[PDB]
Order: sequence, then structure tokens, then C-alpha cells
Amino acid sequence: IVGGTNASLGEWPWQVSLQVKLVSQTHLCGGSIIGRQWVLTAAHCFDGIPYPDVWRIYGGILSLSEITKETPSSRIKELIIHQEYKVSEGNYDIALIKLQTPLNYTEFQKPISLPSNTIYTNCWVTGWGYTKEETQNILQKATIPLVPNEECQKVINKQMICAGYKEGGTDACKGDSGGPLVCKHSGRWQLVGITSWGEGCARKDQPGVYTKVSEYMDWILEKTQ
Amino acid sequence: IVGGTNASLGEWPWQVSLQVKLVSQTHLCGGSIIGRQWVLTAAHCFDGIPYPDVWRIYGGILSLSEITKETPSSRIKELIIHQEYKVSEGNYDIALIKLQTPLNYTEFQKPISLPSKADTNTIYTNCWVTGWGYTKEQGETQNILQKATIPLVPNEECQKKYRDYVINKQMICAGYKEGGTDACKGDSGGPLVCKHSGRWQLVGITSWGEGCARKDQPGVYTKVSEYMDWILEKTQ
Ligand SMILES: *[C@H]1O[C@H](CO)[C@@H](O)[C@H](O)[C@@H]1O
Ligand SMILES: *[C@H]1O[C@H](CO)[C@@H](O)[C@H](O)[C@@H]1O
Repeated sequence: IVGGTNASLGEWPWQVSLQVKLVSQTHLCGGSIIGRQWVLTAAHCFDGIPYPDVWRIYGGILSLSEITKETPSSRIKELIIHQEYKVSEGNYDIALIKLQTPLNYTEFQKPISLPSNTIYTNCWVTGWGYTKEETQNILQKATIPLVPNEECQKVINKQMICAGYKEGGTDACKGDSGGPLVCKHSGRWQLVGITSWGEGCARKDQPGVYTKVSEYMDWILEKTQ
Repeated sequence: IVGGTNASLGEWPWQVSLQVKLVSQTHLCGGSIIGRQWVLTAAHCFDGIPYPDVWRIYGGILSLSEITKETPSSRIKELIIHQEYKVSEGNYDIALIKLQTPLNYTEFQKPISLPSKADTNTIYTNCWVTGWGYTKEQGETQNILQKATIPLVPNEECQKKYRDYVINKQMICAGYKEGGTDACKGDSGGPLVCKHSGRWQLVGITSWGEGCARKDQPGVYTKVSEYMDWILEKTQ
């Protein structure tokens, strides 16, 4: 995350860190709790490392230093990458992770509501990725305005969402992929976007791109059975 | 394709024809669309004409005759031949083409999925080669795209079959013991694909041999899954 302030604990209980830890761990990507045994994240996070048993998932934390031997992790029972996703492009950048053991929610770990079709205000982003360019131990926060896609074009499908100041200076960078773009409306927080890609980490006029969760609901419901 | 049959329109929408204008414009290789601006092919296709500006790339067609000099072709912005490939030699025989201009996906022009490193134990039972190559050992390029189905022949038995050359892990062998069904001259760089699940996957790229359907001498194919890191690296 870049352009943004440090994270209160409990403020974003749905945020998880996906880590691989082959022999030792490493935070590679973010994700969102959406169900007791379900995390939503970006397909491209698993390009280099599609091996599910190697991944480890941590929620309800703020400082990655808190993770230790006696820190319960979640495991991937099943990794469901969209079938149209292809490594060479940013289309269909979405993935469901079915957890091995269903979580028991707390003050610090709870799900996000999926979007059920409007004009969002108060949209936010989070993550453990650097500002500018290394990895931060403490989760981060920045507020951002949606950019209409048709303007976003400066190929961007109906399945994408864009956000960013075109003055620039706040966006997400590596390690923030698969993390959530959320919005606060009808009094309720919703998960509107999944961070996917943008050229650079936004500088000046480069809005970031996000998978648009609402247009993948059929998919998500289909795959959760 | 020796021992094949006509493809239908839209059947193999990732298949492209790689041509060059020497005399009349001429088909020299095949290739596979793997993204809007990415085409995967064989590196030995450029052995004699390693000048990118010269090549025209055509997709979404069944008959090469459909191609008039008024049909729009894609051009090569960037030719990425694998770092370790050497010209006469048969290893690392793979190349990425970055197109000058994004393609438009249609019914007849689609990309094909690549295999995942987590697919590498998969046993594929339903495999196909397609191309405009010769249909007999000494023959002519074919107007209508050919298809042929052909079984994978495991590494060790394929090595047995080729005493003089070395068949490494980066390759993959397909053919019948009797022979008679194979890729021929003009099919190089084209796709070997396999249906697994409900999904087509690019499993190989036609490479060497071009014995063109000799007895017990399976066509040899570049094993795509072996190059995922390379591809991921080059396509960013
Ligand atoms: C969050 O808090 C850390 C403490 O490590 C500071 O580096 C900085 O104030 C950031 O906003
Ligand atoms: C509730 O679920 C938690 C998930 O971690 C387990 O520790 C346990 O099975 C309990 O029933």
C-alpha cells in the first residue's frame, strides 16, 4: 500500500495475509475473508507458486512479527482459480480459496459482505505492501475515489473497477495484490474490488485496476456449494 | 499433418499462420495465440529468416486462400527466442512473439490456456496436432487447416526409439508405433493440444523430427509446461 496511513487493530477484520513459507514463510499476497472456510483473492497471486499445500493463511493480525510457531494458520483445502484466467493478461483475475478448517470468528477476524449496483463513495484499500517500493510489518490504509471505467480506459471490461487520484500518490504495490477494495454504503461495508494490476504503483495519472466482485457473484455462488 | 483430416472453422481458434514475403507471401510456420498480444511458436522457425520485421501473422482463418493482401495481419513488435537456443541444435526450441497490436478475440480467434506447474502429473488421453503443413513426406503446403489425433509416448520409450539424439525432459513425444500420423514440414511451431477436464491446454509446440510419419519415430514436441517460468518471466 502506498499513499497511506498505518492500520488500527480490528479496523479491517477481514484482511488476511497469504504466505507460502516453503522452508520459511513470506507474505506474498492479501485476501478477504468472505465465509468461515472461504477467502477471496486474485488469481495472479499463484502464478509462480500454484502449489496449494505450500500456502499458509493468517487473519486477525496487524504486525506480521506476531506470527510464530504457535500461531494458528489456515491451509488451502482447494484452490479455485477462475477457468478463463490466463497468465499473460489481467482478465478474470480472481481466486477462491477453500480453507481446510472453518474459522471461528472474533473481534479481529470476520467476513465482508459481498456486493448484492451503485455509485460508491468512501471506498478504501488495505495491505502489507510497501509504499513506493519494501514490505511493511504493519498493515496499511488509504482512501481512494472510484474512476468510471470508460474514463479509466485513458482493454478494461465491465468486469473491472478502477480507483485512484489522477494527481497520484496513493495506490497499492506488490504484496497488496489480492487484497480488498471496500466501500461503506447503505451503512454497510462491502467488497467491491480485488486488487489486480496497474502500470507501476500509481504515480500521477495512473489509476489502479481491480477485479469487480459484483460481476463475479454468480461464479462465486456457483463455486461455493 | 500426415494422417489428418480438415479442421472446421472455429474449431482451433488459437492457431495462427506465420508467413513471410519472399517472392509471393508464403506460409512457413504455425503458432498459438496465448494472449491478446502474445503468440507462442518454435524458435527454429526463424533459423533462416531471423528478421522480425519481415513476418506476417494471421489468425481466425481456415483456408490460407482466404488470405488476400487486403486482409489485416498482425506484426512482430518483439521476437523473444529462448536465451539458450542454438540454431542447428534441437533444444530449447521455443520462441515468444509480442505482437505490435492487440488482437480482437472472436469466435474464430481465441487464446489457448497454458498448463500449470501443478498440472505436470496429468496424464492426457485426448491430444491433437493441427497445421497447414505437408500431408505426405514430399508434398505441398495445405490450403485447409489439418487436424490429427495422436497419443503421447512416454519419455524413456521415446528415447529408446531415437538412438542418435538425446530426448530430454524438456521434450514430449507423440505418435503411433506403426507411424503414419504425424506433423510434417509446415507444421513447425504449431500447437499440440489436449483436452483435460472440459478444457483445451497447450501441452506442446511442434518441433523437430519431421520424419513426417515414419515407423516408430514419434514427432518430438517442445514441452510447454517446462517453460512456464520462462513464459511468466518474459510476459512479465
Ligand atoms: C505506523 O506506525 C509505525 C510504527 O512502527 C510508524 O513507522 C509510522 O507512524 C506508521 O504510520
Ligand atoms: C472452532 O473452529 C476452530 C477453527 O480454528 C477450531 O480450532 C476448532 O475445531 C473449533 O471447533
